[PDB]
Amino acid sequence: PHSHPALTPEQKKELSDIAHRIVAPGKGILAADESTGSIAKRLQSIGTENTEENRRFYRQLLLTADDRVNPCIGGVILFHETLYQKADDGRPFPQVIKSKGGVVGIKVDKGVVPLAGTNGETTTQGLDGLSERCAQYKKDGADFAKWRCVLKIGEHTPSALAIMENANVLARYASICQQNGIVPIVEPEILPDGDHDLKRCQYVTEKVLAAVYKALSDHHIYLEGTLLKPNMVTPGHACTQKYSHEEIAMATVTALRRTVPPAVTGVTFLSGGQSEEEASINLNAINKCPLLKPWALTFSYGRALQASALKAWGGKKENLKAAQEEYVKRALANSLACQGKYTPSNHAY
Amino acid sequence: PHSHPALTPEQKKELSDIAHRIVAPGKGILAADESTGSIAKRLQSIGTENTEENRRFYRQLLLTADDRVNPCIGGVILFHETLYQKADDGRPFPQVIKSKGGVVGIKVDKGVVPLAGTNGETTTQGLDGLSERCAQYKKDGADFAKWRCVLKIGEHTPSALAIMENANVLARYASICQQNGIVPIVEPEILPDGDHDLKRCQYVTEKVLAAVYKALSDHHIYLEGTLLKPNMVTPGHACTQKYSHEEIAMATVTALRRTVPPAVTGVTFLSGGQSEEEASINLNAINKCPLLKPWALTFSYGRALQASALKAWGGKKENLKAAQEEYVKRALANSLACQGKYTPSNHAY
Amino acid sequence: PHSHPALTPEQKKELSDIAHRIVAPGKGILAADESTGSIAKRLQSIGTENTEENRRFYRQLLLTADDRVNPCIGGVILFHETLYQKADDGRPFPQVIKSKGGVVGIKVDKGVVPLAGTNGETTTQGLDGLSERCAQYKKDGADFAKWRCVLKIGEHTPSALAIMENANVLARYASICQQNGIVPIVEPEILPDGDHDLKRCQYVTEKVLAAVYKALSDHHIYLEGTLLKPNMVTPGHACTQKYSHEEIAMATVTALRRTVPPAVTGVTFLSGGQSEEEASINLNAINKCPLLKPWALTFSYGRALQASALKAWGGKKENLKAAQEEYVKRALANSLACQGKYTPNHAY
Amino acid sequence: PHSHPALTPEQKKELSDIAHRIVAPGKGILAADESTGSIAKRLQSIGTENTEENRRFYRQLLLTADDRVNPCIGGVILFHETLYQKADDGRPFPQVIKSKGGVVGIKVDKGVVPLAGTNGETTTQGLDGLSERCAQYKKDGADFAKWRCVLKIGEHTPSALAIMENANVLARYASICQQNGIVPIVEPEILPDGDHDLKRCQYVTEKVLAAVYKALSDHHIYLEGTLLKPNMVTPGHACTQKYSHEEIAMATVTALRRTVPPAVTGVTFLSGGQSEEEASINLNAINKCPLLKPWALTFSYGRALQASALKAWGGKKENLKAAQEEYVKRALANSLACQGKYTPSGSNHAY
Ligand SMILES: O=P(O)(O)Oc1ccc2cc(C(P(=O)(O)O)P(=O)(O)O)ccc2c1
Ligand SMILES: O=P(O)(O)Oc1ccc2cc(C(P(=O)(O)O)P(=O)(O)O)ccc2c1
Ligand SMILES: O=P(O)(O)Oc1ccc2cc(C(P(=O)(O)O)P(=O)(O)O)ccc2c1
Ligand SMILES: O=P(O)(O)Oc1ccc2cc(C(P(=O)(O)O)P(=O)(O)O)ccc2c1
Repeated sequence: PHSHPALTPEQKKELSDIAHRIVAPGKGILAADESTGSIAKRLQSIGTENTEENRRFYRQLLLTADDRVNPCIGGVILFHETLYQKADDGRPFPQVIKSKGGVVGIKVDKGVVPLAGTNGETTTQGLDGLSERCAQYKKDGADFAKWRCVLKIGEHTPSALAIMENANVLARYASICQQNGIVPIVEPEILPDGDHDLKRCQYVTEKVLAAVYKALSDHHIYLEGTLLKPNMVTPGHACTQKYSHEEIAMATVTALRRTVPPAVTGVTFLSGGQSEEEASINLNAINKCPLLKPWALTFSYGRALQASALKAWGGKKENLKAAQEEYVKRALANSLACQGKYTPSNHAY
Repeated sequence: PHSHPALTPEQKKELSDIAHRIVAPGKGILAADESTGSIAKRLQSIGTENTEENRRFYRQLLLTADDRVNPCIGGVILFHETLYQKADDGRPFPQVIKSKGGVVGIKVDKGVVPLAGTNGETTTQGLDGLSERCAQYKKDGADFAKWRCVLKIGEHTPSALAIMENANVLARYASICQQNGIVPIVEPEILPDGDHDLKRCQYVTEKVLAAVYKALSDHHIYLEGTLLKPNMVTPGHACTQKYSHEEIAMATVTALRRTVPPAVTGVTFLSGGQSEEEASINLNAINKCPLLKPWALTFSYGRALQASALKAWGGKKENLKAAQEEYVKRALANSLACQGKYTPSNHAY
Repeated sequence: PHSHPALTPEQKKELSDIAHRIVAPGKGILAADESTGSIAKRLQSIGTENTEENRRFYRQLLLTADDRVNPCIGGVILFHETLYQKADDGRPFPQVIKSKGGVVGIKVDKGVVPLAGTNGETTTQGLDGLSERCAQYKKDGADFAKWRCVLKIGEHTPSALAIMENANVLARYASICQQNGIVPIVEPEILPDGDHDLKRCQYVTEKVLAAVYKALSDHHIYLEGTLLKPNMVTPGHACTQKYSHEEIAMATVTALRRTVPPAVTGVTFLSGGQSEEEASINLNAINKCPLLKPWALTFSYGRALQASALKAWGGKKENLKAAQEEYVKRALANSLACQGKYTPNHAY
Repeated sequence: PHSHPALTPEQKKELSDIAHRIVAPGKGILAADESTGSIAKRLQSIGTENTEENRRFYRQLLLTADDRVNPCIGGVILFHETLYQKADDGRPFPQVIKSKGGVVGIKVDKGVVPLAGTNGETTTQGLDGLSERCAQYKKDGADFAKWRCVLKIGEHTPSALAIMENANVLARYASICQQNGIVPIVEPEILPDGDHDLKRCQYVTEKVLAAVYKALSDHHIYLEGTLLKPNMVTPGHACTQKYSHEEIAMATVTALRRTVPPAVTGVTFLSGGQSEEEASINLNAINKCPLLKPWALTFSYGRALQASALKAWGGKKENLKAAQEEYVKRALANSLACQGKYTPSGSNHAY
């Protein structure tokens, strides 16, 4: 094969430097990039009207929490609307984030679409005009991006088509980001839905991540200028067999060691529906796993950072500080967890 | 693998019936889907201002040419703008086309974009929201679509990445079309640029089309409900070796026989920069090639149907009939050519 | 990609000419390449000892049937042992075959082996030293070869690995054959075992054959110098739903039309465990199917040509003529069937 | 996809334990598996007749070198013939190797064959009957195997076909070995021939290794029970641009970090035509490279361990001790090199 380099040394340095800042020791990501339809559910859960101002205020509440979160938060993923909103003091939210030591991220996918001829499987759209969007987002303060693909474990899923196509579109997204100075977070989420056990999740995760990294290679992606946002390896939500956090950690770290090249700068786990505590305990067990882990293992959490804060807020401005305190408590917990410092046989894998 | 049928028998019948109508014996396609920027080059060549009204009048001139074209024209590919324009008598252009026995087609890609890490290679964008666009276009009178991928022959091209990715995006586009009752024309154009010879073009065409049909299989595409729009197999533009039309025909038909399943309903060749006469003579020779050809071999021509008509028009309303006459003459010529009736060893392939 | 031609025009002409001779109109293939272990079961079924001489005599019985078979038999696939055996008159069996207008073929695979990490799936071995073996078989009178891959329909099979790997090894085998003047018959057999229905067999057959032809493209195989030996598309053995021969034919031809490039010179169906009559009726229906079929559709039959002959023989020399007559009858039947002359769609 | 496990936990433990023993800190591999035709060239260069006894004597000279080599040699790759030969005292050579702390390996490929339709590219044969051969070799004392694929950098090579096919056959070989308790060393050698530069070798090495590990995944290979034997990343032999050992090290380690999952137990470099000292200096620089390296980085050397010993021997029995001393000296040097402790005394964004 013949090299026509995708990136200059200067471009590589920029991307690697950004990626490393996001996942520096003790740091993880606040995933605050819920679309309006997704944040509508959460505001509904606290009897709060889904208005642009309430969304602004709620995002403000998280982003302006006090300086205790600064060493915990290496990056914040925003939804488009929020990237262009301002705090009460008039500061653009990206400036707020940066002033606290955080890197600003932007979700750029345009959601899932059905794959015809599959058993309810999807790919993800959003490539059209993405290069121009990335150039604009970079000018407007974002240095990394997020794109979510979704796979499901079932009798006939994930299919060969779903694995190949989601890996391929992730690679296209990553390529476009890197041409524009944006670090792509590659998110091939395997949902926990179903009654499958831990070893089945581990098996599917291994196959998916092998496909992801082959596609990234085929598309000439610079891995040092990327992050990976995978599911932890867990039993299915409905699995009747029970597992310890140490078993979840061993399956997760084993799957990653078998598939993720050491050049990848970091792994920022999604927590899906895990409780706030569950997500911290699992991340902590992952970091205590006694296998060699050549990448940062940290968090990219939404509900696992926000659930208690949202409830404490309750849509009432006078609950601001109480709500922020709940978020700080989870930021501190997960900052400890991504160092193996949180307290509330590998051949079998 | 497990079947979760992409299409019902009723959906398949609709797509197969449309595809067969377009390429019925003696019929081919007027490719009139030049974007505003693309048609600008045309109108500039005749000192005509690139306004919507001038574009409307020119498209009208072609679409309302007299009834002699009806048995020649099985389909017309339109650009979005034109699908929603009307002739002077108030008739929507899709109604004009249908009243003359033509199927209405719509170009749906959003142009090429660069593949990072390649020697100037591209893929094509346009999948975002494509399902909704197809449903709307179907409602508004279109029954087939076009999507153009572009590959180039050079020292290191087409690369494995470019072949793989362009084949994959063609398959996604085809899948989405078929879910919405739209027959996709799959266009993997290999440009004739360069100094390569006929056998190099044949080799690359064979490899590209094998990749295209494997991707269509992987994505569960119903081939009977598709058409193929390939390059003919020709020497490169800068090649100094001379070849006969019979050699071009043999290389073209051999390449297609080696790659295109008989289930594909028809092949509608692009002619690129070929002269009007060259494109007709080549197509005629292709149809006279003594090898077995289990698909229709016809035309999807732009300049090869329009060049003399555009010149005779000159932007002047009073040249209407003179311009229409030149177009009619080429429609008649190519209708004969796609039957092997136009007049102005295989182991070596 | 860059062309470094696998084959010269002269090499291509040789392979295309051989391939076309084998499947010329009215002609099919006698598949007589059973391993000794497979033919043992057969000789036992007629109380005949599985000796070298009894195998020789049985193969002689088929190969020296009278000249009525000549327009029926375009090729005969032999097992190694038989390629080097002689008829009673001293003629090598390849000379016997050629003297009757047949092309001689040689089975070259060395059987299936298990794919670790699968649910009982296999690939096929036999590439080692294959080039030198082909060169020798060519000198010894063979002009085509056969290699059998085996796939199974089940809840999780055929797996992506099994499809990928069997397609790849077929392509390697085909490539080596073509370098040595041998036409490869590519046999990706999907077993009929199981209770799946006709559309499931059609779906799997379509996916397998697409993978096969992509692998053949990747390995620079000259399709005009090949033949395909697939399963017909049928319900599984244990399927309770019943289908007509016209439905089997439509599914089979549709699957082939969706995957087999017109450049492939011919399709020579295996019949497996189908009765002699069933195999003829199905092949006839395939050829009467009213879709366009740009390749020869004929037979590569073993038991469907041999079953009644084996019975009439019974291991007894005095039944030679009676046994040969049964074989001739099936050769004639299948010669008619591969022309659509034998008498005893959007839903696809 | 559905798991029908290729290996039990016990089988995995056996393979992982073997793999780790071979590449334990300070240890590398003596690659002594030259076929009869290949060793003929070596013996002629010292005017010695290529007889079975001379081959036995030469292999004995290496395998019975004194105990200084024991902490240096974690594994020895043998050719079939040698696996069944005995030392002068009657001990089978596998017992000799084991008694000195080494794991016994067996080369199981049957050589390269040409890929039709390529510019002189090859794949490698040897799968036929390989399972039975592996079971027999395991019984007869071998615990790991070697299989060599060869790729070339040129105008149109390595081609997509060559990359795909060599990766696939390596995966088949690895699968069969692991079913029989044999650790497969996966060797996708990219030859150094040609005038390409360092960044071109790095690029091709990255693409080849990504294909290798995708194939191993597709074939359900247990990476912890494997080793990798790649080329170092170097300029081509005819390249006119000069590079430092630190640049070679950086390019090599970067390429591996970008493709080799951390689960792989170790990387045992081939040295090709590098001189004895060059192969040690480069391996040492690789181990001093200031990037994170989550696998052992050690040697699987033939000529780089044998060249001076072969010369000092000269086919003369009376030169035995002198010849063994030269081998010991290279074993000691490379044991230091694979720890980054070798001395002659005894920007990464640019990649
Ligand atoms: O609304 P969409 O446009 O589809 O975008 C999404 C989709 C899923 C998300 C999940 C999270 C968290 P969760 O709160 O734990 O679910 P996770 O850590 O990434 O899983 C956060 C933000 C998300 C945004
Ligand atoms: O402007 P774009 O949006 O990119 O869309 C295009 C691009 C190329 C085209 C080529 C043709 C003819 P040609 O006039 O002979 O070149 P062909 O037969 O398809 O080659 C016709 C219409 C085209 C429209
Ligand atoms: O013993 P092996 O070495 O594995 O080789 C084989 C395997 C299957 C065979 C099947 C047939 C006939 P069948 O008698 O109808 O089954 P088919 O027409 O090819 O199916 C003929 C010869 C065969 C030889
Ligand atoms: O003769 P074959 O059957 O083909 O088997 C081979 C081929 C190449 C070899 C190279 C080496 C050394 P080298 O002596 O340095 O070349 P490397 O370190 O593995 O390169 C050692 C043993 C070899 C054996």
